[PDB]
Amino acid sequence: YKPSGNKRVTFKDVGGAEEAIEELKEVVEFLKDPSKFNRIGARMPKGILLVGPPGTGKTLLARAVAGEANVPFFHISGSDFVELFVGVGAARVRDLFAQAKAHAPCIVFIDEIDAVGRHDEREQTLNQLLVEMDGFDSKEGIIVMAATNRPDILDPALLRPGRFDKKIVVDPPDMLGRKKILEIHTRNKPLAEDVNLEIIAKRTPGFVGADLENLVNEAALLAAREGRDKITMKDFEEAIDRVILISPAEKRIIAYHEAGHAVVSTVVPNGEPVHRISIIKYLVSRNELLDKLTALLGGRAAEEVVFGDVTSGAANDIERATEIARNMVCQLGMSEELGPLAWGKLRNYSEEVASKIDEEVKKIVTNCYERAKEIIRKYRKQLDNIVEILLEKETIEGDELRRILS
Amino acid sequence: YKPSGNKRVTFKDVGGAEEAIEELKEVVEFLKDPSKFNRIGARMPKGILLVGPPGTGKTLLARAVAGEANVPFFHISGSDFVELFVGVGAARVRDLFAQAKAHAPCIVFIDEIDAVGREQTLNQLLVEMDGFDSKEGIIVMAATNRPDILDPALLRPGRFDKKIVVDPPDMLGRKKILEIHTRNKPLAEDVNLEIIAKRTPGFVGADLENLVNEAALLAAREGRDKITMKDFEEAIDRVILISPAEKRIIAYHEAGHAVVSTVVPNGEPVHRISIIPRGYKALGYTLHLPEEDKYLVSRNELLDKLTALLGGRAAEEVVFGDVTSGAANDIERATEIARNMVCQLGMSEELGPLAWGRNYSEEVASKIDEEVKKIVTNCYERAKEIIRKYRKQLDNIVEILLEKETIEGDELRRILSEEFE
Amino acid sequence: YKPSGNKRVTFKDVGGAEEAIEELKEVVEFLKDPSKFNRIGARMPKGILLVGPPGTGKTLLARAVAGEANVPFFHISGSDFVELFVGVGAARVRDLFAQAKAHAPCIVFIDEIDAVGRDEREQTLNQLLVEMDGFDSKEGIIVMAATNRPDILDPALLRPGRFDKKIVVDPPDMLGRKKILEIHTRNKPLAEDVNLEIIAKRTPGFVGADLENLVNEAALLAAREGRDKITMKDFEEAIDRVIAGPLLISPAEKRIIAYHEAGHAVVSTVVPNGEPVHRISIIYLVSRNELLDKLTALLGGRAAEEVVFGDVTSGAANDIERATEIARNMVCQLGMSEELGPLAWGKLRNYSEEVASKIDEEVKKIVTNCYERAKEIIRKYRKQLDNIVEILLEKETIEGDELRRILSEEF
Amino acid sequence: YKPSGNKRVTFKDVGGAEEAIEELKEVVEFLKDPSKFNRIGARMPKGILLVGPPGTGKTLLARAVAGEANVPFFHISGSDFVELFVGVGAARVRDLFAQAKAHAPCIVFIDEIDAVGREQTLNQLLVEMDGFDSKEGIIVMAATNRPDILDPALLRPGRFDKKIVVDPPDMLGRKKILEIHTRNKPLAEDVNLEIIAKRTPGFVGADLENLVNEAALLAAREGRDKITMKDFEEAIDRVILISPAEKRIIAYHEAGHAVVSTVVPNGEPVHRISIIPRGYKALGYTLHLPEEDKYLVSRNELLDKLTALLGGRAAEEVVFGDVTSGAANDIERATEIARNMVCQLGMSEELGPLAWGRNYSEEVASKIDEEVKKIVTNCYERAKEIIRKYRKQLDNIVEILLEKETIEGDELRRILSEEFE
Ligand SMILES: Nc1ncnc2c1ncn2[C@@H]1O[C@H](COP(=O)(O)OP(=O)(O)O)[C@@H](O)[C@H]1O
Ligand SMILES: Nc1ncnc2c1ncn2[C@@H]1O[C@H](COP(=O)(O)OP(=O)(O)O)[C@@H](O)[C@H]1O
Ligand SMILES: Nc1ncnc2c1ncn2[C@@H]1O[C@H](COP(=O)(O)OP(=O)(O)O)[C@@H](O)[C@H]1O
Ligand SMILES: Nc1ncnc2c1ncn2[C@@H]1O[C@H](COP(=O)(O)OP(=O)(O)O)[C@@H](O)[C@H]1O
Ligand SMILES: [Mg+2]
Ligand SMILES: [Mg+2]
Ligand SMILES: [Mg+2]
Ligand SMILES: [Mg+2]
Ligand SMILES: [Zn+2]
Ligand SMILES: [Zn+2]
Ligand SMILES: [Zn+2]
Ligand SMILES: [Zn+2]
Repeated sequence: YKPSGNKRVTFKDVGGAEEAIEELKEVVEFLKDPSKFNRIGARMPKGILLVGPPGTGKTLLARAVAGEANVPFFHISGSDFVELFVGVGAARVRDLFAQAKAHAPCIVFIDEIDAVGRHDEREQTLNQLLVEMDGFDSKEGIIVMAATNRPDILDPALLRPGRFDKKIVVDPPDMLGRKKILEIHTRNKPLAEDVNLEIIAKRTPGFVGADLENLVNEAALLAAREGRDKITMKDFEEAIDRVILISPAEKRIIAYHEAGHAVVSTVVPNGEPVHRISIIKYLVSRNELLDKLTALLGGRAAEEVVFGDVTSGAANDIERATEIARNMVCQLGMSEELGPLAWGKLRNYSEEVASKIDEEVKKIVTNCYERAKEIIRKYRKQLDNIVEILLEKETIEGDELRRILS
Repeated sequence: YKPSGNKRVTFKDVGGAEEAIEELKEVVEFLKDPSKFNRIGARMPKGILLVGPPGTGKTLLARAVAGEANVPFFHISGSDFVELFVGVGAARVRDLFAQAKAHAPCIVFIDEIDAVGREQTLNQLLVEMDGFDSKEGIIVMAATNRPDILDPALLRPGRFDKKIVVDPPDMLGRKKILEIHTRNKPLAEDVNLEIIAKRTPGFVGADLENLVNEAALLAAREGRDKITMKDFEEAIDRVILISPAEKRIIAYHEAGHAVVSTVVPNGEPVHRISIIPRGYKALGYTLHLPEEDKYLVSRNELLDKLTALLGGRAAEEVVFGDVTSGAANDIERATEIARNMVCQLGMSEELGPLAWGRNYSEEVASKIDEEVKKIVTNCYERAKEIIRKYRKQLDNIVEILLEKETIEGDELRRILSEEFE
Repeated sequence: YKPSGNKRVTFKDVGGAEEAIEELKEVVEFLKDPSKFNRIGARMPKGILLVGPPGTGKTLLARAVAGEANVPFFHISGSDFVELFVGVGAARVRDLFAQAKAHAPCIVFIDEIDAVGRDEREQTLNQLLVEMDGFDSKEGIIVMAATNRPDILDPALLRPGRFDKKIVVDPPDMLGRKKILEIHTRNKPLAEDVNLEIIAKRTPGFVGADLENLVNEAALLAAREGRDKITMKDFEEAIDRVIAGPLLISPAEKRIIAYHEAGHAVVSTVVPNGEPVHRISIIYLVSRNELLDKLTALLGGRAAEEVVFGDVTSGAANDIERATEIARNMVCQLGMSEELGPLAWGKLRNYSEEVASKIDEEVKKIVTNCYERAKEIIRKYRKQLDNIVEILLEKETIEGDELRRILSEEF
Repeated sequence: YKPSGNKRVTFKDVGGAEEAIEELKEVVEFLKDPSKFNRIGARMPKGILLVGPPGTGKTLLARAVAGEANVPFFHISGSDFVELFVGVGAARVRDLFAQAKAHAPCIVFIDEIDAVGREQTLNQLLVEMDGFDSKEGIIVMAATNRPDILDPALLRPGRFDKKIVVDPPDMLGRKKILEIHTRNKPLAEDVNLEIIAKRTPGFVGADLENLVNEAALLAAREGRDKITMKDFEEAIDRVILISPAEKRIIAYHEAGHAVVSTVVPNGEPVHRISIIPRGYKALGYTLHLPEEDKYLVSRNELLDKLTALLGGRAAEEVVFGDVTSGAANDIERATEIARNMVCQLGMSEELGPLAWGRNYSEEVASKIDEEVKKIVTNCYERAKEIIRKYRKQLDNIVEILLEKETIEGDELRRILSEEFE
């Protein structure tokens, strides 16, 4: 167990993970100079858990932190510890941490943690991990980062405060994100001037960083195979087939549905501000609830208006919307005719009341539906622009959207 | 869990399924050394779904694959998870796969997969499926005679994306199965398995294995050392078809599904139709399969799908003037879809974009029924307009069907095209 | 199972929880020296149940009691027991208590008890029951358990001889938030502009966990900019952060809650058979008239809402439930209805839809009448209503000879 | 089952129940040597039913009897049989009595006897009761605060044919109970149990034992060796009555039951009335007791019994103009009897001699409700005619009741006679 002798990486080498980079920048500030936190009692987490599917750059990330703070990086694999003789596992964990302390500040990284953080010698090995986590002085500038695509496997003792109580979700990249990852893995290659990375991004939905690096490589091998000294656009185009889904008709629909939720939310006075759209309170008032119900129905409202047809897409929204309305009527005393009474809780009321409840509930949801439809029809052109962008980029930010709603 | 200690089997021991053996020979080549495929990027399926009626050797083939690759075989049963306490189901799925990997390469078999694939237990299954590395030499196989009941999420790519249909065996296939289960039995000279295969129409492997045992018993009863032909003749009658007027109806029912599906604009492409009593290759079954390609479905798609479902019955009524029990399952499926349109998808006129479900009044209960009946009826009457309008094509397709029994690929498409060009 | 290896704490580390601390003082003295009680046969409970929302310091109090008594503390989580294989749970409980006895006096603390005490879970719990019944209080063992989900507990756990004593741990009001900040600040360098009062006042809804995190987020903001002191701006900004990471009460909402609570207060006072009202805070044989009064008061918060703001909020949902429980009980049990007569309707309903319909009407009529009567009262005493709210928004909690007199000067 | 290993108790340890001790001193004389009674044919009861509210020392007395006769004591709990699987209940009753006889003479105690005496489990109990030989020195004792709920078959002669009522203790009785639970405790000189008894109205034994413990705890908390008077004062407030306008109402309610019962021709003789908060000696409770004398009951008897049940409420309304929750249990009992008349006894006009019970239509459900309401209402209005007609007597009975609190025997009868002669 020694400082990794692999190539230095920084955040300049990670594409499509800005949210995560931002969370890790404070960890980097800390490794470069722990005293700035220590002297005012700013406590950092001892363990950070990176969650995400394979090849999304969980490891890259860990390595970038180390490289950016210019600090050693210990890379361990959790699948190493399975299958060990009796005791050997604990002893390795002990030695790992002993080393980490000799070399602090530093990052200790445990890949595929689920493999050890899960019924025999694993107990021993894991218990030791737990003891060492509890054991080390954060102030020393030690941070253990851990990665998994399988977080529901993990022994909850690992996620307890003082341990791995910071999770950072690392998702598959959107279209811009994939464009950046191509930039990165292309830095050092000879590209022809016809290579359009945006188009390649557009044509690689679902690809993760690991897939894109592969694609670039297949591009390069293709040109090389043919005795050429620049990689061209036809090479990347051909490559994509090599490293290899959802209709474009279906993409359209999803986009309008999502744009729908967003437009209504924005327009409705009490809506929830929209932080992001993607195609991959304590007290609450009557008006608040109606504005939310209405937003909830916008997806469907936008399908009906734009396509005339409706899809199964809004099943969950309808359930949600209905639930709210039933609650307004039976628990929150917010109905016209039924009064400030609690109807139900099962069913402790008559068929006459059962029927009134259904009318009121129907009345509320129908009224909200229509309202959503008016908003969509009223803002059709901007809905269309939003969709126009959303289809291209896959995700769009609120500030942008509110803008387009000029 | 602990791998099967049941006697190893090879394809040597499976008769009447040469088509299926074919497709699985690759899997065996993979299990024996996954490195040859790995090295050049040959990506195998993570899941294979065995479809066919009971006693057709689904379980057998699975084990034949495992024996043929001399790899361990985990047999799990689908009905062993239903009925379990809170969580037990998931943790058993967990354990399953934990074992699978420790013994890779290996085959995990999940019989009666419909039992689990109709919350927690499945969700877990799904996550394991996508969680394991194909390249480690793990292939999960599953069987079902109820493919129509499975959650469409199981058939998504990266899961049970390939499926093999295992049919009841015809006369020649029955003879082979008889020969296999008679290998280590003492036959009289007079015994002619040929005639026995001919005289056992409809029998599957399981039933034939059973007939054979019943023959042995007749011999033993009398204290004899050779099983005679009389013993086989007599046995058939202990275990105990279709008429050339009933053949017709089946023909018209299946043609029906075909014609409506072709004509209706959102219909499911038709790749094969068949009148083999219970082959799961028929279109009648296919129509009952869950959508594996799309996530979204539109109201018109459903109306078209509904109308195809009722095409078999539409045909029977138009052509025969009455109706048979044949369409029970189509009716049940049609009705589920209607209810779902109305109570979950908000696809009804009068009921609005509301989720109903019971949570609601008699007065609503009644509108729902009215609305569901309306949809199915209109769809039924559409199917009949179509049948009548395309009666000649219907007649022509039956004529062939009666003769050929099963129409499959490039040939099926010539005929639908000639007929609807 | 071993005693915890975390830092020993005391009541010097708990803030805003004086009532809970006072009930727990007995326990501390016991654990310091059980003989003192055993000497005169003062029987202590075997189990104390701490009830309250997440992050209010249920775990902290328990630790605080152990720390104050300088006795070992076993920290167990109920969430560990569910999901376990056949038997392993029972055997764990058995080990857990074996150790308890070998380290006694001591505290065994079971967080999230509702996870075990809501096949196999049955056995696991059964085993708990056995051990509880099975240990000698005299030997200085106390089992404490936490939950914010008490209604979900099996009543077997609450039997005498088991978890037969409960302490409720409330969320902190202004002054309590103030103290929690001072505590989590003891050892940190604050700028001279930092006013924890103001920050207290801006963090209604915040529990101890929330505030401690607040302070750490303030520290991280200073540290990130390389500053050697935490400033007011850091706390102010931190609030907005803790929020968007994982409920503050808005000022608009504070307003509504105030009127709601002031409403109950006003109606209760005015109504002849009202329940004396000892405190307001933002955070046998009864007669019909008594019941209509009680009903009227229960609806006062909602009435104050409707009258003052026009709108109504989800905030009266439980009051509505309770009011309805009362009206049904008047109609279906006490024979206090106009038209339904002196009959017991129900006991589970054993009556026609025709009656069920009359009942709903009669229950609706009672509640509606009391609600309107609540509004007549609010409107009639809008002035005093407004004065009570004004004060309440200043202090958040009004109590004692101070609430005593406010109600007098006003009525 | 195995006899109690709990500390032996004597009457020395039971305070405030001298009346009950009296009646049980005979039982003790019997247990110590059943031969003295046997020899001259003195037949003792086979069952004694202890009635009173919880924490009044019912269980205690049972054990006091057993300790005082130095005989074994089997404590069974009624709620231990409900919830048991098919048969388990009976076989446990069997075992119980099998043990009883092997250890005779002895006392079998069955707490919460209502729990079992509201099929198989009771039926078995009944047969054992009558199955065992009194003369073998076996007396079964049972307790309940719910005598009204018991099957009248338990109170039949040869069973629990004698019952003792245990009341909450008045001030003097509370003082004694305090003195007992303080015997082996270290009291400060200033401690005056007198004042404590006076300041604890309504407290039962259980509650007083508890107050005492709470005092000890206050001492221990502060590390003190004597429990002080402040400690008792403070304790009361930790554990925590009737008004002279509420006293009135209770008075009028109980008078009510009395007046209607006397006037109504089939009424249950009235032996005592009482306003002690919850003495089970009140007529209000008595009326709720099951008929132990007769097997048959006639429709008019029930109507009269129903009318007496509503007399308490009739009184409240007539005299006060409104009504209180006081009559909830009377209403519930009245209604059960009405339903029973209509759905089981065939005692309704419109419904005929039919058993309804649910097994029947909404349309019947409705007539039943109409009919039940009719009966109870008519009976209620009869009770009011009576109250109003006998208002003066009602007033007179209250006057006494307010003063004396409990009227018992020869005296009660003088006054009812003077008043209704
Ligand atoms: N976001 C990314 N930006 C740039 N390269 C990436 C990214 N994600 C993955 N890659 C490339 O693919 C390789 C595999 O990524 P890895 O860190 O092993 O992913 P994970 O740890 O999630 O399995 C990385 O070394 C990197 O070169
Ligand atoms: N194709 C076949 N050839 C020979 N024997 C067969 C065949 N199919 C089934 N059998 C016999 O009958 C049994 C079929 O049962 P099973 O394996 O459960 O098939 P399924 O999964 O289709 O129900 C086998 O165990 C085998 O003994
Ligand atoms: N009343 C309080 N005073 C000081 N700190 C508190 C308080 N309540 C919570 N905390 C802080 O937040 C943490 C709360 O966690 P915990 O005690 O687990 O709450 P609970 O058990 O109610 O969920 C404590 O460790 C403490 O640091
Ligand atoms: N009359 C009494 N005198 C002294 N102590 C009593 C008396 N009644 C009850 N107690 C105390 O309180 C407890 C009463 O509980 P229990 O025996 O169950 O009575 P019950 O059967 O009426 O509930 C007794 O165990 C005893 O310690
Ligand atoms: Mg990886
Ligand atoms: Mg089968
Ligand atoms: Mg908690
Ligand atoms: Mg009792
Ligand atoms: Zn949606
Ligand atoms: Zn069909
Ligand atoms: Zn309220
Ligand atoms: Zn009464």
